Amino acid sequence: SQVVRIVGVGRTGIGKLHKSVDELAASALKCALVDANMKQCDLQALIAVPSLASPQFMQAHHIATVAGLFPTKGKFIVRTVDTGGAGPITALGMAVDLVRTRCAETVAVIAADAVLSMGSGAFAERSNASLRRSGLPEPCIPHGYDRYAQWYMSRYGLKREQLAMVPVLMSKMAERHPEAMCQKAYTLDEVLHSRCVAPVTNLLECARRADGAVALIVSGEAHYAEHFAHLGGSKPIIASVAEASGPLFPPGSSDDIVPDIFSCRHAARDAFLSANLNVGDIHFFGLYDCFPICLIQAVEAVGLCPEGKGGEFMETAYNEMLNNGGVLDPSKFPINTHGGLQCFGAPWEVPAMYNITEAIAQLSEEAGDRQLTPVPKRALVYGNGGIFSASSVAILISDL
Amino acid sequence: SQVVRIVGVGRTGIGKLHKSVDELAASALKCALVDANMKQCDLQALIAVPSLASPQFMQAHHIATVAGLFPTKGKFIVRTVDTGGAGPITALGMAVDLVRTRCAETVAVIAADAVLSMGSGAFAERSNASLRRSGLPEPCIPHGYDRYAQWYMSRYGLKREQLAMVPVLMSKMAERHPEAMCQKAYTLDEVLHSRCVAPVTNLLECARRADGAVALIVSGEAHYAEHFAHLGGSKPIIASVAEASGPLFPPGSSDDIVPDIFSCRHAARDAFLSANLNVGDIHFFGLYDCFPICLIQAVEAVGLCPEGKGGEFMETAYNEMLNNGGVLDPSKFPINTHGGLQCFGAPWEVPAMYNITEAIAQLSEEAGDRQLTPVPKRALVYGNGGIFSASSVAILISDL
Repeated sequence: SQVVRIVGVGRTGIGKLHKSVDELAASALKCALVDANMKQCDLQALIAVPSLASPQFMQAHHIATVAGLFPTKGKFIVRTVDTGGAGPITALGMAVDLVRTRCAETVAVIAADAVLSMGSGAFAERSNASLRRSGLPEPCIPHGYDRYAQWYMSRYGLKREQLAMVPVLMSKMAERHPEAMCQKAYTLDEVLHSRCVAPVTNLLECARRADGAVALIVSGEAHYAEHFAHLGGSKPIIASVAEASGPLFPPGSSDDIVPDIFSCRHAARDAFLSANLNVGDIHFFGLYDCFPICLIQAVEAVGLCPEGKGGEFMETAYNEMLNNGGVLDPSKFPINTHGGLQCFGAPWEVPAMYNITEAIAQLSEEAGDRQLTPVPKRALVYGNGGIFSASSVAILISDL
Repeated sequence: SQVVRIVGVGRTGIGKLHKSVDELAASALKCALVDANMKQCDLQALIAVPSLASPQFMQAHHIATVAGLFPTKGKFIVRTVDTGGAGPITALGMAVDLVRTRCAETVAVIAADAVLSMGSGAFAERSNASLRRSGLPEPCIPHGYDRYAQWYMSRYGLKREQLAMVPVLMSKMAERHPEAMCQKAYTLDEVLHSRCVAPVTNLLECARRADGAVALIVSGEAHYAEHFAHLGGSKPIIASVAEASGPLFPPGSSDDIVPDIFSCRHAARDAFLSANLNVGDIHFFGLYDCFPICLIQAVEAVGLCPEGKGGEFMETAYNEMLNNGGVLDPSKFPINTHGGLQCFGAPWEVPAMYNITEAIAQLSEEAGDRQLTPVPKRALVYGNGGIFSASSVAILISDL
């Protein structure tokens, strides 16, 4: 059809589950079909993303085979896409494509990994290998992000302490979510005295490795109601999805870096246009946050504050918090009320899915102690890949 | 940008090339760009497929980074897709989609691998790994198709020598191609005397490991004419693209195998229906042929002979060859005039690219000693990944 909604959501718990990637992927898919009032047979496509713990040739085909989705009710398109942490939204965009071009009317999007159970040595070897030719000291991704952090300090006047604040705010958010890995909030000093991983990035500022899988069912507005029917927020309209890209790793000069290297605003800029919406009208933001500089660059890009003022955005919330509890009220910082990759958890390419599930929870008034009030009608979700290498942004709204 | 063409084509040599996968991709992309009278700056997207020799997280981003596609001028979306050997055709559709929604005005599609320079030991392990949990005896990939072959032999009455006839015919096409790995034709008796690999699979019935890369530039017709202007066949219109899929490996019973598994039929009908053409408008077929059972299944699925009679299709074509030389006349067998994966060469996920490049040569009356006369106006190309797991079909036309 033309209007396409997220019609089902299924996920496993997050943490150390001691289960294989195929085991996790299958469970998330069985939950999502139950949540959508569907059977396997009612699905006509699947897009999935690669797993770091269990790398696999034709992963979506491998997952779809092992989960027993075959034989199928006719044609059945299967695809695997790799854009790193931007993946789940990229695939959500393709899912809309398949429904719009009528190659399939319902699409499942799956992300699954087990990078916590894999062990610190294995995760390090595999994640660091992925960045060959970067010239990045180990750990490569944190040092890769570490470099952009350091470059930001000198061009825009960002403060080191503004970095360390990013995990403070996410921790405040995490403790109202029972499933989040971080259940005890951090202090700004706790973060700074944490074991140094890269020069301006400490341990508590790194994404929180976790196992987990999430599945989404995507369907056409018209198609779904006649066979399986606020199912606005609860089964939101995907208004738009858009992408943009950049280098897989930063330049080796520490400078020569330029504002167009960062790729998030153009993805966001495009998603608004397809949706006929804009930023002041978005009141829940799910923003990728693998390291402090990643979340900082993001709030600029979707349009919550001007370029360069991203460190300032966090502090006013951190200050607004300190002289108020410190209770971080969602409604003044309606951003990553789940804790993000910092404090909810980060299964490699999976965790952008958690921005989507938290968008639906806020939109469906299912956010508990974390509920944004008044309830937002529209949400923005963001996934980022590599080291600012892939950006894809979606717009989810309850009502048209 | 309504009529969409392959605006550039570049490829490296094939063989044992003593080159990295990134050198090949970069060399082919610069060739494809020279071919279009374009520079790096004119690209607005990049799509690639994974490499077995140099497996890489976010493979396409890695290529564009190392090859220096960054920093970029205006919008440059990058994605990696894995549908196995179906990838280049899967990717061609994404490229066309990207052109229609104006998410990018010019697209590079890149496939590069080096499974020959990588060594025979490594090729066996990594390819065997791909079918983990299948239960297929090693080597796994040959053993899997082999199973469908006996199912063909036992369901449709297919015979051993009719399978073995495929590489004879492919050797004949290959000997007229200056680049093909195989430079001297086989006898049907030598293929049958070839080293037994699986029950119905001999050494000469297997794809010929090779290094190589091919790049395509896809753009809108007017756009190419309005910004960069045989300008038909040499830069053909992509008339249609479609896909369908199946299991990554067989159930392992031969009695669980059913005609409804195969997806080439589903892919072909949609490519036909979407182009508003049918088999009669096509006079060249580039058909993925990793093993005889694939080419046999393909010609039936596309409609060159009834279901089950694909081995008979080969026998009647091989017989006529003998009754002319034995000279294989193209017009009696307008299929894989370059030699295919059997005898031209097969760099893992790349060789569907060779079906397209041989289609362009045929369409442009530049196929030399293999040239079909009268010049074909339309071709159908087909790629396969895994074990009848992915089907991708395209249709290219010279002028509308």
